[PDB]
Order: sequence, then C-alpha cells, then structure tokens
Amino acid sequence: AADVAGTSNRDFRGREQRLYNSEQYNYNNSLNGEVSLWVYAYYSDGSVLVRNCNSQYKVGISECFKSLKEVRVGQNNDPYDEQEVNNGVYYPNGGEPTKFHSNAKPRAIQIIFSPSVNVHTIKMAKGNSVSIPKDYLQRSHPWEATGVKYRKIHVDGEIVGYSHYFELPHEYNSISLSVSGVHKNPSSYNVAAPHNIMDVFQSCDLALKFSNRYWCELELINHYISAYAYPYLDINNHKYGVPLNGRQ
Amino acid sequence: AADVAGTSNRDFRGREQRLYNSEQYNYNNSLNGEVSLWVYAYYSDGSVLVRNCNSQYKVGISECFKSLKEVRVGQNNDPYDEQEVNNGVYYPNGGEPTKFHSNAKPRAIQIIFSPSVNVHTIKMAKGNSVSIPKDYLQRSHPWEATGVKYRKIHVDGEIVGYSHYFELPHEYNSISLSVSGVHKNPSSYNVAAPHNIMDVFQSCDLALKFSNRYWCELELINHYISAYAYPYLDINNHKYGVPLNGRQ
Amino acid sequence: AADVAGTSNRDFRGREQRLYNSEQYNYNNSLNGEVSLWVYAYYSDGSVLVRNCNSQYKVGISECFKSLKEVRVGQNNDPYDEQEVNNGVYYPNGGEPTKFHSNAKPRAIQIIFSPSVNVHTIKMAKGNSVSIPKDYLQRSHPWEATGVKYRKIHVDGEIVGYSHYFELPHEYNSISLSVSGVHKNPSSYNVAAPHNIMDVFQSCDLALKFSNRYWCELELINHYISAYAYPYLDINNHKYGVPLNGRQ
Ligand SMILES: Nc1nc2c(ncn2[C@@H]2O[C@H](COP(=O)(O)OP(=O)(O)OP(=O)(O)O)[C@@H](O)[C@H]2O)c(=O)[nH]1
Ligand SMILES: Nc1nc2c(ncn2[C@@H]2O[C@H](COP(=O)(O)OP(=O)(O)OP(=O)(O)O)[C@@H](O)[C@H]2O)c(=O)[nH]1
Ligand SMILES: Nc1nc2c(ncn2[C@@H]2O[C@H](COP(=O)(O)OP(=O)(O)OP(=O)(O)O)[C@@H](O)[C@H]2O)c(=O)[nH]1
Ligand SMILES: Nc1ncnc2c1ncn2[C@@H]1O[C@H](COP(=O)(O)OP(=O)(O)OP(=O)(O)O)[C@@H](O)[C@H]1O
Ligand SMILES: Nc1ncnc2c1ncn2[C@@H]1O[C@H](COP(=O)(O)OP(=O)(O)OP(=O)(O)O)[C@@H](O)[C@H]1O
Ligand SMILES: Nc1ncnc2c1ncn2[C@@H]1O[C@H](COP(=O)(O)OP(=O)(O)OP(=O)(O)O)[C@@H](O)[C@H]1O
Ligand SMILES: [Cl-]
Ligand SMILES: [Cl-]
Ligand SMILES: [Cl-]
Ligand SMILES: [Mg+2]
Ligand SMILES: [Mg+2]
Ligand SMILES: [Mg+2]
Repeated sequence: AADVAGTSNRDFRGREQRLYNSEQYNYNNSLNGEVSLWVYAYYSDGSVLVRNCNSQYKVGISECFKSLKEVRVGQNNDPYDEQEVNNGVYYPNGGEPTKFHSNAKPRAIQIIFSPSVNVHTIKMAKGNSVSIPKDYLQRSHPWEATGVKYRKIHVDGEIVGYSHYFELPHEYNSISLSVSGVHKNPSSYNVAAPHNIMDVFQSCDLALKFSNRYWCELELINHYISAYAYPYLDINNHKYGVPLNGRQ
Repeated sequence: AADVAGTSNRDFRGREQRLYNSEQYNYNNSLNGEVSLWVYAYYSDGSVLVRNCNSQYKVGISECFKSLKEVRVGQNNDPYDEQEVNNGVYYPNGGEPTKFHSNAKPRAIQIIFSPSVNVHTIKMAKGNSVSIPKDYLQRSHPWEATGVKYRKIHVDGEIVGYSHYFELPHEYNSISLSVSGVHKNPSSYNVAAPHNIMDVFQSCDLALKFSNRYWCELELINHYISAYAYPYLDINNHKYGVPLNGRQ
Repeated sequence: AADVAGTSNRDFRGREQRLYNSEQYNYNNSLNGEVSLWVYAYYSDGSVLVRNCNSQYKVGISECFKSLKEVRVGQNNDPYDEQEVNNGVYYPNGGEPTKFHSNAKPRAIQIIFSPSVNVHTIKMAKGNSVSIPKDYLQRSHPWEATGVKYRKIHVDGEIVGYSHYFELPHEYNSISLSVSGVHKNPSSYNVAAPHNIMDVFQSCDLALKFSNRYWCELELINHYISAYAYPYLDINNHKYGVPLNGRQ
C-alpha cells in the first residue's frame, strides 16, 4: 500500500511534476535552449502587430519605417496614399497624401525578451524614418545598449521575461527599429569561438520568425501570449507568464 | 596525321571533356564552391513553390506557416479569408474563415541539398504554426539533426544530391520550417576561424535566393531542375541530375 | 575683450567647427562606425529604386530578379502579366506575357559604398535570372571581387564614397544581385575573432534597411542623397557628398 498523496517524501508524482517544470526552465537557459524576442507595434485602432523570432545563441529583429506600419490583410489600406505618407515622412513636404497623420503609424513599441536573455547584451537601433540610427550616418553608433531600462516581468517571484516599452505619441515619432539580444552564457565557453562557430552561423539560418496583427490586446493575450506560455505586460501593468523553476 | 578519335590515349578532345566535367564536380566540392538548398512545397492543385538559396560555406532557408502557403500571383487568393485561416490555425477556433481546410496549405515538403553538403551538418526546425520548434519554447531544442533520413539521389552511380521528403496529409500538419546545411570540409582548416571568418559573414550577405511557384511538377522538372542541372526526385521516385565526376 | 573672428588662433568657434566635422569623418571610419551600401536600380520611366543597408563591421544587400523589378505602390503593376514575364525570363519561351520586354526590368545598376568601406573586401554576385552566379552552380564561384572597378566619388579633394555602375541595356541583361563590403580595419584586431565575434553576429541583427522608389533622379538627389549627406554620382557624372575631414 502506497503512501498517501501530499503527505510524504514518496509522492513521486509530485517530485516528477516539479522536476518537469524545473527542467524546462533550466533547459531554456542552457546553451542548447532558445532565446526569444518579441516586438509589439500598437496602433490607434487598438490592434497590435507582433514580430517574433526564436533562435539559439542570439536573436534579433530588424524593421524599417514602412514595415512597422499597420497592414490590414484583405482590407483596404489605401496603398497609394500610404506610399505618399512614406514620401512625406522620409523628407518634410516630400509627398502628397490626403492626411496629416497616418493612423497606420505605431503609437507605441514594446520589446520583450525571454528570460534566457542576458540583458547586458541587449542592443537597439531606434533610427529615423530612413533607417539612420542618429540623424546622420557619420555620427551614428549603430546601436544603443538599453538593458538598464528593461523591466523584469515577475510572476510568483520568478522572472518570466524582460520588457522595454516606449510610446510614440508625437507627430515626429517616426522610426525604424532593430533589436538584438544574446542568450545567457555564464560559462567561459565561447559559443562563437572556432569549436562551435559554424553552429552559430547555422542558428542564423534556423531562426524561426512569426508575424501577425491581432485585433486587440485582449485577443493577443488570449490566443498568443497565454496560449504559448509567453511573457507579457499589458497597458494596465499586469504581468503574464508561467513560473516554472522549483514549482509544480 | 592525327590519331583517330576514340582509338588511343591521344584523344585530347576526349580527355579535356572528361576533365571539364570532373573539374566542375570537384570545384563545387572545394571550399570555393557553392552549397545549395531547395525547399519544395507541394499544393493540392498540383503546383509547387520552390525556395532556393545558393551560398558559400553554409546555406539555409527559414519559412513560417504563412510564407509556405500558396500564393497565385495576379490571381484571386481570397486574402481576407486566408488571414482568417491563419488566425484559426494559430489558435483553435481563433478565426472565422469560410473553409475547414485551406487548399493553400502545403500537402508535402521536399528538402534537397546539392552534393556539396555534408549530411552530418544538416539541421531542421519543423515547428508549429506560430514558429515554435516543439510546442513550447521552454522545452524546444532549436533544431533536429535529420541527416540520417536523407536519401541519396543517384544517377549513373553518382550522388547528384540529397533528399528528405515528408508529407503533410493530416489536418493538424500545420508547420513552420527552417533548414540549414554546411558545405563539405574534409580539411582541418576551419573556414570560420579568424583567418577567414569575415568571409563567412560576407557569405551571409552574398547568398542568392530564388522563389517561384510552378504550375506542376512536369513544368518544374523541365524548366527549372533540368534547365539548370539541379538534382530532383519526383513523385514516382524517378531521379534527376547530371553525373559529372570522371565522366564525359 | 575677445580676439576678432577669423584673425587669430583663438577663434575657438572655428576650431570647434573643424573638429566637429573631423570627428564625424573619423568616427565613421572607426570600428564603432557605420559602413553603408546603396544599390540603385534605374527604370526606363526615369524612376529609381534604392535599397540601402547600414551596419557595423560589414554590410550587404541580396536581391533576386523579381525583387529588382519596378513596383509602383498603389498603382497598376499588371501582376499576373509580370509573373508570366518572370516565367519567360527564368526559361526561354517559358511564359505567356503580353510583352517582349518588361519596362519593370532595371536598365542599370549603381552600387555605392560609404567612404568607410575597404574596397579590397567588396564582393558581388551578379547572377542570372534564377540566382546562379555563373550559369551553373557547379562552375560558380559565389562572388567576384570587383573593388578595382569602383570609382572614387571626390568632393573638394575628399573621398565621400565609392561607385560601381553598370548598365543593363540588352535584352539578355536579366540579373540577380548580391553585394557585400567590409568596414575599414587598419588595425590587426580582428573584429570577428572570439573577443568580439558575438557582436558581429549582433550586427547582422541590428543592420537597418531602407527601400523606396523615387520618381526620378532629381527627387532622389534632393530628398534622399542631399537630405541625409549620402554620396552620389548622377548620370552626368556629377559628384555629390559632404566633405568633412579637416574642413569647416
Ligand atoms: N508562500 C505562501 N503562499 C501563500 C500563503 N498564503 C496563501 N498562499 C498562496 O499559496 C501559494 C503558494 O503555495 P505553495 O506553492 O504550495 O507553497 P510554497 O511556498 O511555494 O512551498 P513549496 O512549493 O512546497 O516549496 C501562493 O501563490 C499564494 O497564492 C502564505 O502564507 N505563504
Ligand atoms: N558500364 C557498362 N555500361 C553499359 C554496358 N552495357 C550498356 N552500357 C551503357 O553504357 C553506358 C556507359 O558507357 P561508358 O561511359 O562509355 O563506359 P564506362 O563504363 O563509364 O567506361 P569509361 O567511361 O571509359 O571509364 C551506361 O550508362 C549504359 O547505359 C555494360 O556492360 N557496362
Ligand atoms: N585652396 C584654394 N581655394 C580657393 C582658391 N581660390 C578660390 N578658392 C575657393 O576657396 C575654397 C577653399 O577655401 P578655404 O577652405 O577657406 O581654404 P583652404 O585651402 O581649405 O585652407 P584651410 O581651410 O584654412 O585649411 C575652395 O573650395 C575654392 O572654391 C585658391 O586659390 N586656393
Ligand atoms: N500571502 C502570502 N504570504 C506569503 N508569501 C506569499 C503570499 N502570496 C505569495 N507568496 C509567495 O511570495 C513569493 C512571490 O509571490 P508573489 O505572488 O508576491 O509574486 P508576484 O506575482 O510578482 O506578486 P505581484 O504580482 O502581486 O506583485 C512566492 O514565493 C509566493 O509563494
Ligand atoms: N548494363 C550494365 N552493365 C554493367 N554496368 C552498367 C550497366 N548499365 C550501367 N552500368 C554502370 O553501372 C554504374 C551505375 O549506373 P546505373 O545506371 O546503375 O546507375 P543509376 O542511374 O543509379 O541506376 P538506376 O537509376 O537504374 O537504379 C555506372 O558506372 C554505369 O556505367
Ligand atoms: N582655384 C583653386 N586654386 C587652388 N586650389 C583650389 C581651387 N579650387 C579648389 N581648390 C582646392 O583643391 C582641392 C581639391 O578641390 P576641388 O574643388 O578640385 O575638388 P573636386 O570637387 O574633386 O574638383 P572637381 O569636382 O571640379 O574635379 C581642395 O583642397 C580645394 O581647397
Ligand atoms: Cl549548456
Ligand atoms: Cl578548397
Ligand atoms: Cl576603433
Ligand atoms: Mg511552490
Ligand atoms: Mg564513363
Ligand atoms: Mg579648408
């Protein structure tokens, strides 16, 4: 006759559950694991474009002014008029659109990394509308190291991810955007030294990308974030994610 | 008076032909040569999307669920309805398309490598519809090493390429897909060690890509495969390619 | 009472201006600086597609036959007919378009690098319409080193950039195109050796891209080149750029 559940050190079902969750958390943090990046572009109509990349060793996303704009697939997007918006945004008075402010422009950006990133390695190039980091190429460092600004997304006392959020509320907030982060490596084994370097090149090939525009934050939270155990931070500063280490 | 053709060791025209073919085969296998990857997505209407990349040192292709779907350029693709298909495939009951199964979904994938690949280096991430390799990121190795499954495409006793083929016949066969392979290097000279590493970075830049949807396998065989001396394996297990080493 | 402007060595405003310009020029040339690449595709209707990438350490652009073709956003591009053009260009007599020559085909290409490139590192793969560098993969070196052909764009005796220009005036000038260059590094410190290699991988992530089709060379010169202090060479061999080193 077996011990009774939840009363002794022989609840092996319980120990196996805790190990299963701990193994996933720590595997993700091993050099064999993913590091993941999400870039969220929020539009005035309440919809949200997500750009996601999942890869070994390091991960990144690179967007231009045009690629960040809202596209409603299979609906009217006034493509000619929006090309004229682009011309008017690349150079002042450079186009002839029928509008002052395109509602396809993002109102905000949230950058989220998986908990397997090392925040000290995070780099971002938030450039102008023609993809220069700081106004002119000749004065541009090709990135800023913005890790100190990333907030921890905590759930149940566990870091389930990292967030950097900035609004684009002003008419001159017209941007291009690239972001990069490196997977944790507390060892002194360089994953990109000659013993393993070609595998890092293969990781550039193997990185999986995902993009979709969700009709609102609720839908994103329900059918993307929660569905796939991703970290998130909503407009009301509510934290989402699944804590795993040492937990049932 | 010259020797008679095909009767002696002084048929220099004959020797030059054989060397020409041998030189092409072996150049392709040198570190100076191409390694090439083709991903074929087969649709129920009989058409075939090819994605090709040709590059030095290593090569790869990365696709998401959406990018693998059939697009008939300049014809009706019901873009709104197919966006709803995507929503319904990213999460169950997540959309409202007018169909149960999109005929734009691939029925099968064939992955073919040039004979200059080392099959031991082949990696594939066959992920789910939101670009996670194995259901959740926390448990995902970012690839599987599938080389042992690649079949040799033989012609005249020569390996003209390698094939891995899998059908997607079930309703739940909704995938994302990345593939990578490394060019043969039997030497102990690491092409990505510091003496040559920046050239491997340049190869990422220089890799040439090609995509097209052919109306059927016959057309692909005739105007793509055969036209450009590529390897192929058709649905009837017939092998295509041009044998070169030691041959006239 | 301060010295009079432009009469002595105590015009600190003057010295600061000259240093400001010199600092930008030399920063651009430091390993911290950008290296930039522009590929210009010129169309018969006088418009010009620019593809630009700006990145640390090294930079590149890769295009196929299709991606180089003129696309007039929000206007009629006869997409079905132009897909048939593609089929007819990938293989002779392979399509059924309503035209002999597509006016969407580029008439010329100009490749321009920032002055921070090392011309000895420049590589180009000018391939055929199906993205093979030299007719067949088996005989293809994956690039040509074309630096000796690049012309210096001089302004006021300063090199503000480098240009390689080739026309595509013949019916058989149907190409694919990739180009790559490496940022100057006169030091013996290898930026891609293990001490800094992962940063070069991050630079692949962080590279910012830009594309736009301008209606004519005048507009490109005015609202792109000149607006953002880029180098250029127009059809009349007129040089554009801003000289900076040692200059007010
Ligand atoms: N830790 C703790 N949790 C409480 C307390 N009161 C209510 N709770 C709830 O209980 C949850 C934690 O329960 P457990 O996971 O079983 O307890 P634990 O502290 O993690 O201990 P172990 O999992 O056995 O290591 C919390 O998420 C709370 O919502 C309390 O006093 N202490
Ligand atoms: N090898 C071989 N080929 C045959 C034979 N009978 C018919 N053939 C045909 O001949 C072809 C090969 O001819 P060759 O290439 O001239 O002969 P080989 O064996 O390759 O000899 P070398 O090219 O001179 O080294 C094959 O593809 C067959 O289709 C036979 O008995 N032996
Ligand atoms: N150098 C030079 N410039 C001239 C001369 N005559 C007219 N110019 C104009 O003057 C410009 C250069 O003027 P400066 O920049 O003040 O002279 P500089 O030779 O560069 O000398 P510093 O800037 O003081 O080092 C040129 O771009 C010319 O258009 C001349 O004889 N010599
Ligand atoms: N009432 C409680 N008393 C004592 N410990 C608690 C209580 N509730 C939770 N904890 C414990 O405190 C730790 C942190 O959990 P907590 O719920 O505060 O994290 P959180 O979700 O980041 O909190 P919040 O989001 O509310 O700021 C966990 O180990 C948890 O078990
Ligand atoms: N009738 C034959 N007798 C002897 N050798 C042959 C004959 N036909 C071909 N060969 C030789 O056998 C070797 C293998 O050629 P073979 O035609 O069997 O390759 P294959 O195209 O892979 O065959 P298959 O596709 O029919 O399985 C070659 O060196 C070829 O010259
Ligand atoms: N009339 C002049 N007499 C002497 N030096 C000059 C004169 N005009 C310019 N320079 C100097 O000559 C150097 C080269 O300037 P220059 O204007 O010839 O360059 P550039 O723009 O490449 O010429 P161009 O485009 O006309 O061939 C600069 O240092 C400049 O100060
Ligand atoms: Cl590890
Ligand atoms: Cl070699
Ligand atoms: Cl430096
Ligand atoms: Mg607990
Ligand atoms: Mg023979
Ligand atoms: Mg001067």
